[PDB]
Amino acid sequence: LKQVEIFTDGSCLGNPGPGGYGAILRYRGREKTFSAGYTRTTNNRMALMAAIVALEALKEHCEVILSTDSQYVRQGITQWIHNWKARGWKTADKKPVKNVDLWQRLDAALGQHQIKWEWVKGAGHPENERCNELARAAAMNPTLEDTGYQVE
Repeated sequence: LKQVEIFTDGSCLGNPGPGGYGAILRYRGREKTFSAGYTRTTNNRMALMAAIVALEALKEHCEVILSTDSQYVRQGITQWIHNWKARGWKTADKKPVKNVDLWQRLDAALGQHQIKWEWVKGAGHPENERCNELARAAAMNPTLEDTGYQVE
């Protein structure tokens, strides 16, 4: 029943390089912000983190409208994540899946709520733009290591 709105964005100075994520959780006008910067990561991983952090902050089952502009997240959600799960998370050749640590973590957070995904594109909402600013700000002041990132 509880309805919330989530906005997310990932940002990276390189590929790989210093990056950050920015997310906003809005409930009844009220707002909650999330951001963190990593010394060496990818925009894809940051895009996943933004959604993961905002979703895991929820303390009850909620109806969520999650807005993101990541094409990487879109494909996983609407296409890959399904096949992966039903195959112990394997690729075309029974191999491990890239960023499984985040995809599994995100997959879990999704099963916790009824998510309605809005795949935008700066639908450039002011919120997504603000998340980008939070992400970029974090990328410019990294404080953590992205241990889950497999170089290259």
